[PDB]
Amino acid sequence: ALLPRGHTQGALQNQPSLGRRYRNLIVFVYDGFSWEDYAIAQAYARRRQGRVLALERLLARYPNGLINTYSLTSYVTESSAAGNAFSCGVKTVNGGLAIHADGTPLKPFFAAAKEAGKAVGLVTTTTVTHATPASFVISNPDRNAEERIAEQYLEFGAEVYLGGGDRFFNPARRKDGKDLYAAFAAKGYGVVRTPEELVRSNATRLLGVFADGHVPYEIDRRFQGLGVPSLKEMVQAALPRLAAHRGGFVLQVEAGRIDHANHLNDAGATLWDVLAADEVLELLTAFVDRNPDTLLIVVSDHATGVGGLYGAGRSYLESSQGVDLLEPQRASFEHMLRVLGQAPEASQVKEAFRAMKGVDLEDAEAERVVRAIREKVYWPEGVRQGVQPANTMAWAMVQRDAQKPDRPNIGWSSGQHTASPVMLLLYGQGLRFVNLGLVDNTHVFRLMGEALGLRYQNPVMSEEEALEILKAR
Amino acid sequence: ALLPRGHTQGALQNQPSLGRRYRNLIVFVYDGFSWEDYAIAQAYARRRQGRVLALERLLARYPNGLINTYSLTSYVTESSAAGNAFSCGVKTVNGGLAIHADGTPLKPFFAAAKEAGKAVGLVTTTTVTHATPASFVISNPDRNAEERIAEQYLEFGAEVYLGGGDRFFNPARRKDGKDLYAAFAAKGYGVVRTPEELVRSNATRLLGVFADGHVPYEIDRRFQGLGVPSLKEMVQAALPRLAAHRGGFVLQVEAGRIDHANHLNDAGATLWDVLAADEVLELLTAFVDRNPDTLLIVVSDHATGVGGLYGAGRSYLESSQGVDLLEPQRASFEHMLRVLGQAPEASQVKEAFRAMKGVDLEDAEAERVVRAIREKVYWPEGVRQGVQPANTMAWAMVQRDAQKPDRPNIGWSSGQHTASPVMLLLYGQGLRFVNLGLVDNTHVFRLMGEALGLRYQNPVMSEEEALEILKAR
Ligand SMILES: [Mg+2]
Ligand SMILES: [Mg+2]
Ligand SMILES: [Zn+2]
Ligand SMILES: [Zn+2]
Ligand SMILES: [Zn+2]
Ligand SMILES: [Zn+2]
Repeated sequence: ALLPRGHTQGALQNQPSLGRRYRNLIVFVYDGFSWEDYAIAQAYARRRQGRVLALERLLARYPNGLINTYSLTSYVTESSAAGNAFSCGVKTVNGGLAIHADGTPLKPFFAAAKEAGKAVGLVTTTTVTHATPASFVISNPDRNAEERIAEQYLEFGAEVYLGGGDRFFNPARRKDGKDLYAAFAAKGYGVVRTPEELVRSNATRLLGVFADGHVPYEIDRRFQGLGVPSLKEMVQAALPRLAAHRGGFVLQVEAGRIDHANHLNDAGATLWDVLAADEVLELLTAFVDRNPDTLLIVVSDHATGVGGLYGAGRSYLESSQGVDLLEPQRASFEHMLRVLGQAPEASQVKEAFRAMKGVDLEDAEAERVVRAIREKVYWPEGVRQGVQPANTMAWAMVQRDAQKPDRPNIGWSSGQHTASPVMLLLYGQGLRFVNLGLVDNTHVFRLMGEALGLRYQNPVMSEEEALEILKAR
Repeated sequence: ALLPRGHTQGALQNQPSLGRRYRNLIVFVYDGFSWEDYAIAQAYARRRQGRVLALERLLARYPNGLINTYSLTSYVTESSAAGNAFSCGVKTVNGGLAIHADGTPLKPFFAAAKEAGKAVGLVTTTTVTHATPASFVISNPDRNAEERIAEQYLEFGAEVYLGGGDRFFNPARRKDGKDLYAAFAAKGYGVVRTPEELVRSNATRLLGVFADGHVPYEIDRRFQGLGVPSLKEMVQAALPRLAAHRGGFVLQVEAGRIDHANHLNDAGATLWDVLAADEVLELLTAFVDRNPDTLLIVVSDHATGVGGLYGAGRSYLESSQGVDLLEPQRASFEHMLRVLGQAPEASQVKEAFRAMKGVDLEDAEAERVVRAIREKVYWPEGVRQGVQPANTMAWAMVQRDAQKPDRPNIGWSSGQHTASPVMLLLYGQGLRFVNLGLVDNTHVFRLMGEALGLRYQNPVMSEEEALEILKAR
């Protein structure tokens, strides 16, 4: 009940300074992004697109390090506690937004920024009310109360909100039947619901909601013709609006479905959301190049999966085949499941894998998929592989040819988040002497506060205090 | 033949300088060590041992970054090409030691160091002739020809060789029946085969070989009472011998069985070899603190597995249980398989898991192990989980209680190496301004050459050339 021997030299006390001040702050969260994902996308860009990934160029030149992602009582965080660490500077229990397990509210960073006259933008491929954007602006004991969070967004009044989640705004979907779109319009927001409307809009403040739930994966947008915006298209609309504001601005961009694809154990969906993020990176760095008063932070909130390209063949000499084998993919497991519906036949499964993964399943493999979808019978199991039926789908298309991968030699530790430290990267003018090393995720809060002159403190709870509360729940 | 678009900004062209010069050099390789391994050990030290891992303290303070580990024709390397990148500064085809795929020999760095008058030590928990040490000193087209490597070690003449591999020196074990211990003794080497002999010896130069193959895992040494040295004990014998040499010294220390544990999918065995490495780290950094003419490089050669502590329980709130569930473990899967012999009964499998992993196997789980050991029937399969029967043993003790882990909630992407970039850390005097970022693993060669003023070059082979050669095999 006091600190481990050596605490004065641990990662928590590693609090490196920027040594620079800024007027604008962009925070680009790669949700669920692991170093295995990085390696696959890095290789894919070079080998299959003959290009160097923009993220590789940044990690090869600009200050970067590592964050610990553990939450207050668990060595594996989820998104609200991770976002809270960023936005509030303190460890919380998994589950609440800018709040402690006892209900103590915290003040998150973009709320502080708005109070200081910065415009605020939230842009994501998740529901716009999801944990990562929401943890930066509002407090709520239940991350999943997104119908209420949408109301909190209206009252908070950020200049730009872009993402998914029509189910939380549309009077025909909300449980209370309220037309929140109308209420945003009454406060002067331009409301947009398609890519076309988004780009055409000349409204200064924007609410854009482009899907019932999360925005589709890049792989599905790209190859299945879905009329939804890319993350890039959403940033292109937000950035000039925020930049026009006299008092400066803060923006969160979230590549929020990297996490989701990693949950499915779908390496091809992960890759395309990482590649979609890379296009955004190019946009954001070009903006910072033109705007040296602006700091860009690129950070993963935790690892998920993790989905590693693994050694294949004699002396692992065939390991790169798994990268090639991603290029034929044309849809995610999520879209496949949608296509297949609730009572697919083995023959239909087999065709879906052929058409959308480039995979020729054996009878017994397609049958496993049928059982998982129809009878909730999972293979090999459903605890370590806790996301179903997608994880059974991944195992159904496992590599069989040990001499040379016939299907991607990418495996998965789990269908859940992992405890690995993950990427933290700074892109800005004058940071050459910043040495990050391994810091705590709460240090992202300190960096944001230093950059903008918005350092303040939020209350702390000890691990033992939190465990007692959790015992009593 | 042409380089990818953006190659001038890639990680290969990130070649940061030490800006300091040294007399001695210690290279500490964590073989197969991933960021998931790191998170588990970091958590175990704090939560179960009440202390901050020395490696945590180092990453929280001294310059560290990442290395890309891919080899010349594969995005997943093995240990010989990884070592060559370090010791020779060029990419090679997996399998050869300090040699290209067409038989072109390369000059590895410790050979250059000896030519320049440095004493040389190799200390490892693998067989002393294994790829990571051997790649720093000798050339050989086949990393597996360790009987010949042992002969090459005789002419190389390193001041200290310590590790496993009696099968490669013992006249009763070598195919050619030749008594290499006698040959090393003839050259003035003290020969030691046990920890007591090692500590008692006053020989200036040392050959110490402590097991028939690899040295036992730390967990087995520690709890099964085996009479073999720890990595620390081996380093304690080597370091003062090397430090006495007037011309300075180079030393490789290898925590070489982190890799093997991750291959097994045995998280408890991985933990204890990481912790054993951590004790050595404390020893090496104290040596550097007293000898500022000495640089310490700490580096993983690639990730293996990988074995991630994953989200378990409601809101992942029970995920730290897996860390706790490691403390009752008392042996590795390798030691357990030794005990179980070739025709175990389920009841004996069930007893081994109880006594050595603290796991209560169901009847069906115990039977899967028997079938794996006796019939080479593997579950769930044997390709993604390519290390058997150990990977089946891991799956036999998978977590079953989804509300709160009853066995460690640690999962594995595979039984093989992965593509993920890994740790590179510098511990020395005067490096506060070194910003590493993501570099190629071949940069370790440039760092060693800079450190000692021994820069030279080895010939490069192109990926196209290499692929041609491999075709024609
Ligand atoms: Mg998120
Ligand atoms: Mg090794
Ligand atoms: Zn997340
Ligand atoms: Zn998640
Ligand atoms: Zn290795
Ligand atoms: Zn290995």
